[PDB]
Amino acid sequence: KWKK
DNA sequence: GCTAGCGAGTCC
DNA sequence: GGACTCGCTAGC
Repeated sequence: KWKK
């Protein structure tokens, strides 16, 4: 997963 | 924690 | 293109  | 699997992202 | 990186899921 690719988020802050 | 180990071993196994999925899919978007990184370095050469 | 390939080995590698990383978040999440799964069985044990």
